[PDB]
Amino acid sequence: IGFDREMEYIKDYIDPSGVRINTGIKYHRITSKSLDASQKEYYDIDLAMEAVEEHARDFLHKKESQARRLMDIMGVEPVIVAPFDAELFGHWWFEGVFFLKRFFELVNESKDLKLVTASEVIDTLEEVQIATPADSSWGATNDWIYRHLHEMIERMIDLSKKYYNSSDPLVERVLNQMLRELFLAQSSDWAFIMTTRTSVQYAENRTKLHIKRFLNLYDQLVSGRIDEEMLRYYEWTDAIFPEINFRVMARDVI
Amino acid sequence: IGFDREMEYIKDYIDPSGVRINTGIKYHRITSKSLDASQKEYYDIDLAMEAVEEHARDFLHKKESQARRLMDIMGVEPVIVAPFDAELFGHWWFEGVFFLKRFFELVNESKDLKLVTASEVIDTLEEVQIATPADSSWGATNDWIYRHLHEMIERMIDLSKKYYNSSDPLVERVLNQMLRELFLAQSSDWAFIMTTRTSVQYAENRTKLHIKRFLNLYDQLVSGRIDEEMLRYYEWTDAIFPEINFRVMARDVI
Repeated sequence: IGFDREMEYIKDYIDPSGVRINTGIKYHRITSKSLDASQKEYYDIDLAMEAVEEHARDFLHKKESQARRLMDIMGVEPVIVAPFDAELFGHWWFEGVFFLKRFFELVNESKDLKLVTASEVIDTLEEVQIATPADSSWGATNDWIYRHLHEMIERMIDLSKKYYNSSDPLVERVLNQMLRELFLAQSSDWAFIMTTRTSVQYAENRTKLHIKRFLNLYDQLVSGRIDEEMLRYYEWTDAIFPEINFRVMARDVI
Repeated sequence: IGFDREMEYIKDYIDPSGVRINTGIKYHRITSKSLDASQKEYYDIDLAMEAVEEHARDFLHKKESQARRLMDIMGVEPVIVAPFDAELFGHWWFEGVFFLKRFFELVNESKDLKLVTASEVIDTLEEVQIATPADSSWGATNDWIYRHLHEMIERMIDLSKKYYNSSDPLVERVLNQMLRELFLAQSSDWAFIMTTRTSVQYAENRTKLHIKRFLNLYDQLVSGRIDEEMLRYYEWTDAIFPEINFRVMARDVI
């Protein structure tokens, strides 16, 4: 309705800038494969529930079928690992948690299938093979950012060792915020993100912002001119791990 | 040299971003009307001084000539008012203050001419006509900014009258920063500026930044939820008139 409702009606639920955005109250169903979004029909939550009921039994029958085939080929119970982005359930797909609930209840009734958590399985399994996993990920210039990351990590390590035994709580606050800044600049989100309406823009702006904040602190530290008001500004805006200790960076490796 | 000197040489005198900027040390003279800037010859400060000596006598002779003509037509001493942007002397034109100094010394020797300040003239003049000046300036959409300015001024006046007699020093701090924000958004600089390498970009970004800060404070005030940490942030970054008093906005007009 933030795109549909009249501007005077909708003004103080969109952006203070006056730009149209999503409100969270939405009235249409997907309707069809049409590219003409104006032809979309109104949402009926009862039909939507009928869809989840069908889909949840589709998925159930697929997992039972897969289980039985695997038991017969394996001779032990398969553990079927199925990870999803959380926001896929309820956010991208409004009915997702409803689906999750129906699928759980169905699996609960199933004679072919059990829901397990991952810690239940490590606590229960007696035969498990030993193996070493290959380099991998679940995977999908611009190198001013990289040489800066390189120098920040290298510098962060130096200073954490250099001030390992310091008891100066100002230097410590500074080093602690440097690490936060460094970590904040490392967010994968800012790099090859899972940003919805993100666009490589707020993102590389994020990265550089944290790089710059880190270099500011580095400069004040290295030269005696710690600027306490700026540091407090940084502590406030970039407040992530209050309990952090820069000394994590001075530990051995290998 | 920030554009000419080799990158490894010049790195920590340009932008921390690595982008080439002006350093303030410059070796070429204008040389000619050529569009080919690479053909520029090296600066010789002695020839440059010879130029100021010539120019300063040109200008002197022009003002003496103008004075004599005016005295003869007027029957009283002319006051020749010549205003310039300060940065034109020494910044745009490196030799400008040298020119200013030579012109003063020449006027000092001149038998046709006297340097005056403006307060000397108002303190000295006996005949002065009475007149009313016409609307004028020394002059040279995008209206989201305007309706926001309109509402900010209107709101600022309301609240200054509403809290005229308040003794709450938090409300006062808030109202005082609102006025700063409002004034900061009014800078002509951000509107039809005298921005050198400014570009309508940092500028309208400036304006909107102050508009937004003002609206944030307005919202906290109007609803009981003054946010003291944000207010202190604003007091710190936008620190312009520490002694201001929002009550200036509650005075009568007309």
